[PDB]
Amino acid sequence: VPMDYSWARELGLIRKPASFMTSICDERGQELIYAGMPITEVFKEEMGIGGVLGLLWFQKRLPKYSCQFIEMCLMVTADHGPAVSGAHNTIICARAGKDLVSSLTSGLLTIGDRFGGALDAAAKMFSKAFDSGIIPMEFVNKMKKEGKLIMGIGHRVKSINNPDMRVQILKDYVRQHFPATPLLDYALEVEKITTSKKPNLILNVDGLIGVAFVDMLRNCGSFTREEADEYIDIGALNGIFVLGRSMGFIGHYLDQKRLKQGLYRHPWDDISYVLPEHM
Amino acid sequence: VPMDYSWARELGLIRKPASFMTSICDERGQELIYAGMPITEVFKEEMGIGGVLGLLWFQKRLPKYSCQFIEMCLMVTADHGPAVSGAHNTIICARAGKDLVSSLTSGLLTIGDRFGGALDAAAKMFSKAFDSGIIPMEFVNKMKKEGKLIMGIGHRVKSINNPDMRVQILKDYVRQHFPATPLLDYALEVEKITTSKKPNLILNVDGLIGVAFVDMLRNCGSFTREEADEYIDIGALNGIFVLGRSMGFIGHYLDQKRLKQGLYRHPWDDISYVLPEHM
Amino acid sequence: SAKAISEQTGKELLYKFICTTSAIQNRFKYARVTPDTDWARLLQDHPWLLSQNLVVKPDQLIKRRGKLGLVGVNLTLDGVKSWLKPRLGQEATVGKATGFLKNFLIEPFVPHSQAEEFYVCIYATREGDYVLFHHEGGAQKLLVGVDEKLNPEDIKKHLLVHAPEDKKEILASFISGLFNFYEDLYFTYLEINPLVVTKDGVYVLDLAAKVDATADYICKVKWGDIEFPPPFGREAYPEEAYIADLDAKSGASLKLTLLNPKGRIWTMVAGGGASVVYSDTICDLGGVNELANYGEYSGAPSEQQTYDYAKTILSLMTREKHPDGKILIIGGSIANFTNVAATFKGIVRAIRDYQGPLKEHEVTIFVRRGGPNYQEGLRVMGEVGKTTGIPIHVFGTETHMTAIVGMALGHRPIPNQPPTAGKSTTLFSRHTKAIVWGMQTRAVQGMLDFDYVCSRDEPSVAAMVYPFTGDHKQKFYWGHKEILIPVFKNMADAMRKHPEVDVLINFASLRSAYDSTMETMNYAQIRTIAIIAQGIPEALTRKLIKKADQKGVTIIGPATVGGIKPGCFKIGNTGGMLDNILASKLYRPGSVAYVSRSGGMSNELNNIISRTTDGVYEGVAIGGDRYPGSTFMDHVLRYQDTPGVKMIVVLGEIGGTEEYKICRGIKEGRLTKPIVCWCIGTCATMFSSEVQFGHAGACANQASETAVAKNQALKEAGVFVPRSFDELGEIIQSVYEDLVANGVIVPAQEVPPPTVPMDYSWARELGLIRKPASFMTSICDERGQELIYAGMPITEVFKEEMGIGGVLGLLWFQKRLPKYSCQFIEMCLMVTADHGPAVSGAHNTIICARAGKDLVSSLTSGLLTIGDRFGGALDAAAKMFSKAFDSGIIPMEFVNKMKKEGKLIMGIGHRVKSINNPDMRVQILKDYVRQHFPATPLLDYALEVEKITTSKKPNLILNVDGLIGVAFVDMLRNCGSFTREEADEYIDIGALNGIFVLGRSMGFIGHYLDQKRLKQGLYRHPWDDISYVLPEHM
Amino acid sequence: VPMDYSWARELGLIRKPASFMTSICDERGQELIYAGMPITEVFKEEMGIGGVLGLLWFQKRLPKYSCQFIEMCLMVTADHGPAVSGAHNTIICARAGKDLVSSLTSGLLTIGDRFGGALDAAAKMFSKAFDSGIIPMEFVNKMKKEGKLIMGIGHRVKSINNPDMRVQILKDYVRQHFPATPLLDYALEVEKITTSKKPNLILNVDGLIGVAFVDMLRNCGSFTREEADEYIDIGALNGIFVLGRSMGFIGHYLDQKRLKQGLYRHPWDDISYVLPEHM
Ligand SMILES: CC(C)(COP(=O)(O)OP(=O)(O)OC[C@H]1O[C@@H](n2cnc3c(N)ncnc32)[C@H](O)[C@@H]1OP(=O)(O)O)[C@@H](O)C(=O)NCCC(=O)NCCS
Ligand SMILES: Nc1ncnc2c1ncn2[C@@H]1O[C@H](COP(=O)(O)OP(=O)(O)O)[C@@H](O)[C@H]1O
Ligand SMILES: O=C(O)C[C@](O)(CC(=O)OP(=O)(O)O)C(=O)O
Repeated sequence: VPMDYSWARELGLIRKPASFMTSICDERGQELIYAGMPITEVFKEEMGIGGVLGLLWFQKRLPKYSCQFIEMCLMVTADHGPAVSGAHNTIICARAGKDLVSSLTSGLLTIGDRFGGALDAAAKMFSKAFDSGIIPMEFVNKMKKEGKLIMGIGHRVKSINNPDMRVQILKDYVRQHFPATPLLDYALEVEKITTSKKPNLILNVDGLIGVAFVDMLRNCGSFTREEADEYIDIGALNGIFVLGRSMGFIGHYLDQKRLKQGLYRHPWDDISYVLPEHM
Repeated sequence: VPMDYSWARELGLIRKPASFMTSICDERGQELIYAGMPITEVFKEEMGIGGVLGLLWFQKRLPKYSCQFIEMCLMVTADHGPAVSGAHNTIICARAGKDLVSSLTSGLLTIGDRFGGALDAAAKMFSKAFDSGIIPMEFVNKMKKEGKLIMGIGHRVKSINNPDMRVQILKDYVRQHFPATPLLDYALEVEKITTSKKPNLILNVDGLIGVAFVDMLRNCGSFTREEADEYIDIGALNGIFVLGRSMGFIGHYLDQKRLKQGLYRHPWDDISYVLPEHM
Repeated sequence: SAKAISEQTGKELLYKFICTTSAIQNRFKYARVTPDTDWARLLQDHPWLLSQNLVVKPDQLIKRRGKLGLVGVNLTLDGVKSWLKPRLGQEATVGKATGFLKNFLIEPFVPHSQAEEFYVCIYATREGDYVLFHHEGGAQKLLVGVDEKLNPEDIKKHLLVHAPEDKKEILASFISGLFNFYEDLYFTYLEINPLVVTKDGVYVLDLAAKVDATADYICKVKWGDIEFPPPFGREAYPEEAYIADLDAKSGASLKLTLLNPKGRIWTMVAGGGASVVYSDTICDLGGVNELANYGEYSGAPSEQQTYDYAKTILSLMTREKHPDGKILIIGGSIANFTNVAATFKGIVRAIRDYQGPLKEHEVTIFVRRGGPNYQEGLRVMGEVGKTTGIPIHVFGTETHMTAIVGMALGHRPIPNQPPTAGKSTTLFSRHTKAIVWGMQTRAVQGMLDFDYVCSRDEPSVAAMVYPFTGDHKQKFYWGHKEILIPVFKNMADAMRKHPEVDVLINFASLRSAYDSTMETMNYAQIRTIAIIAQGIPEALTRKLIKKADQKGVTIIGPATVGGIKPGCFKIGNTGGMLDNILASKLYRPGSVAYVSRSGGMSNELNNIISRTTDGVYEGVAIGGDRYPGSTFMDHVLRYQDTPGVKMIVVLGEIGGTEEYKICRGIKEGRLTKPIVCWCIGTCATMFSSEVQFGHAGACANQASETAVAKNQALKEAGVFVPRSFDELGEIIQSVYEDLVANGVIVPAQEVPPPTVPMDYSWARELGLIRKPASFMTSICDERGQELIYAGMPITEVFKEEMGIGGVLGLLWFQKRLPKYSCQFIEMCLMVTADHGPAVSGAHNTIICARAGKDLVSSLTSGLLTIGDRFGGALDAAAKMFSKAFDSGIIPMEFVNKMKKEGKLIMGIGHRVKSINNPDMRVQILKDYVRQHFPATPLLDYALEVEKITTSKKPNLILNVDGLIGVAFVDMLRNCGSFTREEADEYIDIGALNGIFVLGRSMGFIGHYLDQKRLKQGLYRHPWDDISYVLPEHM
Repeated sequence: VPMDYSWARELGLIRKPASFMTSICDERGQELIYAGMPITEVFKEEMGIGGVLGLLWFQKRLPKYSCQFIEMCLMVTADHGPAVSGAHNTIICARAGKDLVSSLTSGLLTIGDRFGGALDAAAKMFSKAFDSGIIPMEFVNKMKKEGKLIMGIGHRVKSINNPDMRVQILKDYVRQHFPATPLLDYALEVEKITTSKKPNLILNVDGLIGVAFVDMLRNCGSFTREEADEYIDIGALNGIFVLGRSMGFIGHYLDQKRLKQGLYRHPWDDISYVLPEHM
């Protein structure tokens, strides 16, 4: 009979290439390991959910202000009511008798470019202007002549002398605890220009978290500049919204099971049927 | 220096257990093989989409009426307008700028028990009643005493002397072409009982496809009795609706990209906020 | 708005920015003297004080200072010290106004003669800038055109005919340099008198100047923080500058000017021409000295902007107490687009914030207002009267406009019952199509509601142009039928697909309406342009006027609402909602055509002509700017050459000599129809010093430009002029009752219009219909002033230092959990965060990330594996141990029970770790639960089950799936927040399914981001790992 | 007491905007209508799954050659074995005990960039070469200088005197039945060039379905040239692969429930752990 593969590999007669690479977690040992740090030492130095998010997503032990800023961003992105396009889809799928995972996902896949995309779009827009060095007035003028609105600028109701309180909570944390916020100071000079046009055009919570996550990356001492640019490129700020808004989507799933809401069918009077005549 | 795994596997020194089994498709050769039948002979024998559905899902060369009945089921389940719970979620995800796969899926995941579940529920309910030997009057009286509505019985608009045409199209094909329909005759005798209560309580397209697919499985000669009963349990009529309704959900995606509809936010006056006082 | 700058501010702008090949002399040799300065600072900052003689002048915008004895010529520094002691800080009178002398300027003496003094003046007119010159300073005139330059060769031929031969080359290079300084820094006036040019160079001795203050967005870096002083006689107040700070940061207008801060009559009037009419009526009724402020708010300000404007007024009128009480006039005409509901909701919020001192000062509030959503505005303005005890008298459209002035001042009683109640002549026709520039959907729907009620065949708007979105179609209404109007990114696409369009309605901003109007005059189909924006600079408007004269394009505006032709066409928001179109009967023509400066008083002119006359034929609001695109005679000549008009109504203003062209057009026989006119701004001759009203052109530069002199001059011209605005409708009617008596006007039979259905939002807001809400929610509220998580606001979430587990208790359980319950939840999300890539869900996320999919698709592809076999033992161990514990069976009889049923205990049994080799995630969490939880009865049950299964195999310990499961039940059952029937529901509906999914999503996103870092290619499973067992030929 | 919304909307007292717009299906009448065709005449005219697939997706009556070509595309893209990245994920999710919808979806969401994205990419690439009119030799050399491989060219085993038989089946249908194939003849002239480099560089089934669906769109007479260009842009060939491969993914789900396969855990020696040291 032929030799077992596990016996041949253990005593080194053969070698087979590993088809997968991983870096975030080691679990074939005596202890679970998050990016080199064991699960017991994760809890002894009291790094939180934002602390293990720096281990799993960046393989870096972030400073305690960078951990606590990440947690602070997950509570402001946690929910924004049932009217948004993702929390709508979770409610429709929860009311159709589906499980938690199907209902979460059905609204979680609405996150993308138009819903939940302004978080990553404001980071990429402001970092492109700050690195390719132009003054904030030349950036506002550049966006206007190519017909692009600035992402992360503009709130529907909360304008000025009436500030968005999620923005003032997070901006107060960034000013005291972060050592240097160059892109935040750039983006706060951009809204000084756009609030001279309309009072509404302030930094969103989408545009605040976007430009302060970049300042958390390239000004905390853990990341090199090409590493901190890589995470904005591959979408680490997409995952901040997705992990944040998943908490309110699961809370939206569990809410429709409380209330025992039946199956939803959209009314025919809210739909405009413009079908072809016979084609 | 260690030996290759591929060299040791090809000329027979080592053995390694295969961790997967498949039986629907063989592609590691000169021709694509669908369940033992090559892709050239699939097209020479003029079996269609319902003919390859019998190969990929059941591994059987079904008769030409069974292949064509499957194709008729996929066209009546193809779409039922945008007001249903899945076509709603596809439209919301298409209007949120997502791709085809994300938009299809977000409404495809609503299919389950309340939306799209009456295909498999009316099959299992009527099969359980027919195999238990109870007459159609004793089945109607049984479900009344358990507080259960008969799945696949009932329509809200088209009742009697006013038939559902999708039901009458498919019942006509089943009457001429199927060699024996014992469960359809059972389900058409339950309909003669429930239509003496309300005119509305007729066989759905959900409930005629369910009982004629069971009659297609166990009375076409390809399947044994325990083998046809396995497909109803593992969810072959779930896949008939899901493959059928994917045809209209992609058309609902391509419609909202054609019409260039923007992002949907649900109106606040249609939502009833019943939040706690300060908890 | 031309605002006069000081002599110091103009000289420092000249010395920094002039470009002269001759050297300007005494550059920056100015020293500012205030009565609160230190002379040691001046002698250190500027060292030229001792070295030469000095002259001193008050920098208070005083003209003719040398003839009032306010210029001390050829004074040494010690003579300057003695000069200002009887002058600095006390009173003087210049004409009528009288004020303090608190700003003086030191500049060196210049030795010159009367052959050395010159005079250069550059001022802006409509047709260009006149450059003046005179040789005996102490006159040549040259018009430089709108897009024309001033060359030095042109100065020598015209301006310099009497200048001496050796001084021509030094003036013509200064005047050329002075003129480009005027154009680049946006001046509207620049006088240098005298200008001294000796052999040493050019000495600028005095400087009077005005700049176009609406050009601050252009000249922000050249002007700097430029300060516009108030005129001599009035002081500068920090509440005035607060409101001027709000005006410059939106398209809405917010003006405030304190005339007498101890005055008892305060006005908060909407509109810059409506507030002039209210100030005319107050000053007519003997309330000149008691009128406390001029101010207006217009251009549809928001609720927050109107709150900030109101709380400034209410804080200003509640400083000191008046014995007779105080009067607050919250007036205004019928608004066109200013939302009266949101406007008055900002005012009543300021009254509720100031109801304390408003009772002390005996403030009686009189309200008259019409407009969009005004019934909601007048409702909430009457509720705040009774709940705060302030006597608030609320009126509306049925009341005349300035009736609340007579009721407040005590001239007429308050009725108790009507509270709570080559230009072309034909610009517009029933076939007129228009293109709207911008997302003004309520404006476009208002035109479309106008057209259906006017029985038009097709809508007015053909296309919409918005450069910040792609080409699409937007759904509108044709009555009760929905239509689609195309939206275009480019103007050229709209003009090409729609050649039937001859009107552009330009809703671009003040910094976009110049380029959007230059771009649309490249298209020869557009014969009429309406510019809505207020705040375009006067130099940029005159280039629009210049090209409109060349292209033969009528321009209505800027700073206008547009105009309305009943039966044919309306521009944008003119006439307001359809409530006012039907009330003023603007769906069919009448015989009166009106032209008017202001657009909110046109909606009052719609109302006055409707109730006294068979209606309006065509009304045009030409805008409040200094240089409108079309004047009165651009429209009065059209109305004279129109057979449908039988009489004309003009509503002028103060400033400009436009209404004198109407006087000349009558004497030459060109205008023959009866004309009724009234120029508003009669109050401005009763004030001490000059006041700048809300409109950019409402400034009487001469004695003829006053509205008192213009109303007098139209009376000998045969124009029917009332004594005031409150008798304008009496004389519109009286001319009408003559034109019907002589048979000139035959009123047509009244035909009912095609009524539209009511809006749903309008019917829902005031409660005529009910519609059931098809959704319920409990976790989050976002249509408030603040985001709310289950009754708790977002600031109190962060104030009370609850974490991610704290908001998870709010979003999922709607409960304020204790701090150990919030922290145990976070620990469960940290141990379930990841368990390597070998598990089924982390596999699927890696395969989907290696296929090049996004974060959301890759996370989801592995998230959908969570279920029963992967990640299901968390909820399955909780339901199974709770069912055993609630059934009363002991832990031995539960181990025996599931042995007989062929069931392994969920949450018992770990592959490698055992008793005496403990799972560390279990030991971390069990130590938190034992020290912090009050009681753990199911954990003590599940650890007695574990004592039995570890006596079978040492391997069979509690998992982290079965520890979190039995301790989350103890978290729900024993934290005190939950009842048992409610805590059992959460386990039933799957709260521990969400704990695993939210925890493991953190490691699945980490598995997505890891495969993008490593740049792993597409995965394709080996064929030798798959055992193909396909049928033989079936 | 306020009037009903449904009553006031019925007698025309109020108006409310329809927030949705649809064109593909009308369920609210006496018969189900697929883009102007009732469900009865769909079955009278013997238009098949591909016939209703032109109704739901394009709102057009395609000719019977365009309907039957569309069906043959769904038959050849139906499955390609279990080892591809989507059929893997469906098998892992089916072995983890999940339902049909979740298992289909977990492998369906792999489709779009590197798995199954070459179908829409070969259409867009060859159309852009054909429209911006350059000869096939100047297209092969243009992609070489840009460092881009031609999408839809190249098979791992198949080549001349040994063709891909799915390609040969579909090419004979397009040659016999289509009236004009301008882009297929272009892509078969690009194929003559790349086969002179390596014999394996032939037209894929991803490449011939891509260029003959464009030839079906812009040469069947139903479509305007701007209409046919929009369907390629909004992803009509993304939906052809996804609706096709869903037959094999549901067949892969039903196969692992038949075989009763247990939960899959990947081997640890096929994964290469490259975690940081203690970061
Ligand atoms: C002119 C008017 C119609 C439109 O003004 P508006 O809504 O303030 O202006 P817009 O919406 O165009 O936006 C203002 C600026 O915000 C910019 N903006 C908007 N959203 C933005 C975003 N997210 N990011 C960046 N910039 C943004 C716009 O691009 C615009 O640019 P621009 O001013 O440089 O062109 C309105 O201002 C108005 O009512 N004016 C007064 C009308 C009036 O009084 N006329 C006489 C009445 S009788
Ligand atoms: N910087 C200066 N040096 C010398 N004389 C000056 C200076 N400024 C003004 N004067 C004198 O002031 C007189 C004119 O008064 P002026 O200031 O022009 O009155 P106004 O208030 O109308 O400007 C001139 O005769 C001139 O001699
Ligand atoms: O509310 C009003 O009376 C006028 C106004 O708010 C703004 C306006 O037009 O200013 P003006 O008339 O002074 O030129 C309006 O919306 O019409």
